[PDB]
Amino acid sequence: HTDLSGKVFVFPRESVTDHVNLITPLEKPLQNFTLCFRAYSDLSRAYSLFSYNTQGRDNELLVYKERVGEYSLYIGRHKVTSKVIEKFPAPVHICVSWESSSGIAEFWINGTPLVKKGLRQGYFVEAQPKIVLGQEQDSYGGKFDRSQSFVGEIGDLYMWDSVLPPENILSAYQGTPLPANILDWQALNYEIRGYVIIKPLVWV
Amino acid sequence: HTDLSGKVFVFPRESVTDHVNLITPLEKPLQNFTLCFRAYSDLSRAYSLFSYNTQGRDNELLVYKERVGEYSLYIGRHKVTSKVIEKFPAPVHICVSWESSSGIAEFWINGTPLVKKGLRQGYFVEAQPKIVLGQEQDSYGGKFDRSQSFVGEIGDLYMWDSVLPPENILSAYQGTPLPANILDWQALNYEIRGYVIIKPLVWV
Amino acid sequence: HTDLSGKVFVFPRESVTDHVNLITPLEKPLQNFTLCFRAYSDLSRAYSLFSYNTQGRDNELLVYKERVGEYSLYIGRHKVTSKVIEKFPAPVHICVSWESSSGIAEFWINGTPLVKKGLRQGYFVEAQPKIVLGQEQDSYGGKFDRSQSFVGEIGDLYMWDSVLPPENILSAYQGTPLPANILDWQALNYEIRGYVIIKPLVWV
Amino acid sequence: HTDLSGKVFVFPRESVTDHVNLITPLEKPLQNFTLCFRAYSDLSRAYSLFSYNTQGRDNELLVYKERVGEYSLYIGRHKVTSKVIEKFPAPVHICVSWESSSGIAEFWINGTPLVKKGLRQGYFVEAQPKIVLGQEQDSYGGKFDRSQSFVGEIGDLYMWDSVLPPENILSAYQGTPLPANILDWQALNYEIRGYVIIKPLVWV
Amino acid sequence: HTDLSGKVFVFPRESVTDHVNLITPLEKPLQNFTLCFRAYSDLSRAYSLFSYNTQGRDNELLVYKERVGEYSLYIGRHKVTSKVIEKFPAPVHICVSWESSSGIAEFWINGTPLVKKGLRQGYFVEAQPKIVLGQEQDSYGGKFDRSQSFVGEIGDLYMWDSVLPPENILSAYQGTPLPANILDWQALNYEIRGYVIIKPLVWV
Ligand SMILES: [Ca+2]
Ligand SMILES: [Ca+2]
Ligand SMILES: [Ca+2]
Ligand SMILES: [Ca+2]
Ligand SMILES: [Ca+2]
Ligand SMILES: [Ca+2]
Ligand SMILES: [Ca+2]
Ligand SMILES: [Ca+2]
Ligand SMILES: [Ca+2]
Ligand SMILES: [Ca+2]
Repeated sequence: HTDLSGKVFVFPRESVTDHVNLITPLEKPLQNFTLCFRAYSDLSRAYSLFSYNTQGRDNELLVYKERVGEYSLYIGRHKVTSKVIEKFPAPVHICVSWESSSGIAEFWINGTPLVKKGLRQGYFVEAQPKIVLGQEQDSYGGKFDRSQSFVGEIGDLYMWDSVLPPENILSAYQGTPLPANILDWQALNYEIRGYVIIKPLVWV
Repeated sequence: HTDLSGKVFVFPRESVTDHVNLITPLEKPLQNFTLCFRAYSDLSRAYSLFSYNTQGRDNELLVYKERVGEYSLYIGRHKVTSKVIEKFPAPVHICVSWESSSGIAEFWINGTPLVKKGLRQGYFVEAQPKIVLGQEQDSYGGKFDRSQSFVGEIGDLYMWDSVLPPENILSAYQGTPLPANILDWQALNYEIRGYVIIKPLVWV
Repeated sequence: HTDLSGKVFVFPRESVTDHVNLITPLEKPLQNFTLCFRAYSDLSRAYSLFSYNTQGRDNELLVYKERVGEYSLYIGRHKVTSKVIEKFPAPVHICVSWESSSGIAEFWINGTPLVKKGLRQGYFVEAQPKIVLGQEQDSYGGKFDRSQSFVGEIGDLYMWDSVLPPENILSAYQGTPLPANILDWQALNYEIRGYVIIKPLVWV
Repeated sequence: HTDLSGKVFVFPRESVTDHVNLITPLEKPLQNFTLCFRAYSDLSRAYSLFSYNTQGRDNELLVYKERVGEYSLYIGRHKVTSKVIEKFPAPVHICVSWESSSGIAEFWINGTPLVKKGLRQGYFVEAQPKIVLGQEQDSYGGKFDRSQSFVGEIGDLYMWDSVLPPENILSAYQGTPLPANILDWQALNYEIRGYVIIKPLVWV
Repeated sequence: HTDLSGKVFVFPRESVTDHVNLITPLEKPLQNFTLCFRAYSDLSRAYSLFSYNTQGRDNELLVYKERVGEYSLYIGRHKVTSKVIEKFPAPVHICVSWESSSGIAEFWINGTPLVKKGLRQGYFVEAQPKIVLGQEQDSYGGKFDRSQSFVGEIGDLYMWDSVLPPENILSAYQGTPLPANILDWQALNYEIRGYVIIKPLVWV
């Protein structure tokens, strides 16, 4: 695993091939989680930010930007969306969390909580996933779609198997996240497939 | 007598079912009142904020958001509307007061007074009401309407039987409201029906 | 007379009836005046702010709002209009002076001078007026029109029989005006007709 | 030879008659010049700011406002235009210099240089002009067009027979211009024709 | 061999004729480079900023403005585009760098990094070029197109054969660039063709 501190992955072009696989030893179904990352894209169409599919299950966990000012979260093929005021183009810091017990999804955009939404109360996002950055999956590992691909830069990705309270979200936003135990930018196991480059993070 | 301070009700989805009943043994008609609460919603359509119906009387006392920037208050099926410059989406603090002798209705949005309007001078809003949050009543406890439903977060809801002066409006807005006698967020009696969750107030 | 310091007239609804008659023993024709007052309305339509008619003369002195950012002044049925940048809805402090010898009308809106316009050079606005607030006269004391009626709040109304220099405009603006001889909010003689209420001025 | 220090001219209404003739014993052709003045108008339509015609030559030197954010300069009937961000309505300080040898025209708006443009390299602006304020000339001293009329206030008009450095533009803008030798607000020879008043300058 | 510190090239008119040839004795092909300059123009149409052509190859290296907020880079006839929030009209400081090994193109507008794009990885941009300012070349030295001409001012043009780190971009934006070895505004070799004047830089 690699230390990607002060670095980002830049997907420099639109394609249906370019993507990087994120590898975690996830054995037990997710009950809770929080996923934070930074992104910088000047795409005005919709795209996938983070895809997570399991054997025979599409959009098990998907974080999707519909358009400017609105973000969607998919849990077990059901989705929820929340709006926010934001500049275009501009770098963005995103956290989203979800708990199975209340069904509540929480988005934070640049430190700022959006309205809470709920979906899939009492569900478990299954284990042994295929997580990819740069493309939206429609099979376990594949069936990409050029019109949902992400082109730009992603950095500082962390994923925890708990719902973080606001002070921890805020730490991540401001550059000091707690060590994450599902995905950690500072000890990341990834595969680059296609044309993606690691360049220093110069937009924060 | 449940102390909900630091907490909100979240209506996580749209429906004609989810709602909470606020219970108060109000037996004597209202001549004067002030009602304050916070809300957080990214609905663009019209929605009911606070629905107070009595036996055989619709919209006995209703706070309604028409659209961004525009609030309505119904007293005894009569309605007055006032505008304010507003950001969307954004959390809001709302007080409204009414007094029978003058008929004057006073809106205070995030500490700013809207233009006074007047209605129902000399009228007394009936007692023994059925107060619902999340849905808009068209009967005495029911006849809900999906497109007037409220999905978002409501907290810090206080109802007094007098018209509060500006400094007490400001105190409520600031987070130190005077104890209330009709409805008090710190000693509230309610019933949750459907899918509504109590979460901490993270957006203030 | 009555001291209205710290109070405002609330015209709480649209009507063809509610209005207030300002009384001044004005016996000499006016060659110079300035008129200052504060107003708070969320009306989008055109409205009359201050209507001054004499025997056989309509619109002898009319201060009229065409639309947001557009104020008009009528002198002996003649009219000029001047534009300002302004927010809607917002409280506004207005002064306007008019000089017979030059014909020049000055508007000051929240302390800012508008572009000077000119009308009726050498005219004298006739005495013994009927002055009304809340409605636009078409006769000597009446002939109101619902669609030019004022809904909202007026206060801190003063009228001088001279043209005030800028510094006396700013004083009025910041809350310490020169005692007026034609109309003074702190020594006012008025009749309320219809639904109009007096309330503390909570928005300045 | 009137000191108009602290005064402006105010064209209080739209007409085809009102104007001021500016008088100068300009008996040799211009190779370079700088023209500065302040203006306050709420006209949305196009309008002449400064009209300089010679015998048999229309639009010899004309400073024309096309619309908000767009100023034009005519030199010997050739036109050039530069844009700027500006508020409306609002007072503006304007300065335009032209240089025969290069053809370079520079606009400064409220101290801000616009993009330089070029016209009529090698040309000399003919002497013995008629210069009018308030109308646009199509003939030597006349043929005005009401839809090009200036309604508003002008003052602090100075004209030099050299191109001023930015230092001296900044100084003019700040209220201390260099003594001018074609046209000088503090030693101005003019004829008022029609309805134009002189009033103190209250908006800078 | 001229030192243009505090000076600028102004293209005052639209045409298909006026341009400046920059001469650089570039013998090797380029793998890395950085090109910075300031430009001030109020064209709303597309225009070429910097045109670099070689024997038989169109758009070997072209910086092109598509419309307000949109900048294009051509390397060997492939093209990438990146967007920024931008005021119009207003001066701008542009840097762009490109790296063969990764294909990564970096735009920096007013010291702010745009989203990275990638093109032509493994490619070497050809030497012995013909570089022109004001026009967009379509042959080696010529075939100019009036609707891509640049009319405005360009100054402080530096070209390095390395990829500058953000520190050196900023110091170049802030008025103290590193000495440049492919093009250097302080030791520039150029030819003027047509109407293009040299004047002091006043908009910085
Ligand atoms: Ca999918
Ligand atoms: Ca798909
Ligand atoms: Ca109802
Ligand atoms: Ca209903
Ligand atoms: Ca009338
Ligand atoms: Ca009328
Ligand atoms: Ca003409
Ligand atoms: Ca004309
Ligand atoms: Ca080309
Ligand atoms: Ca071309």
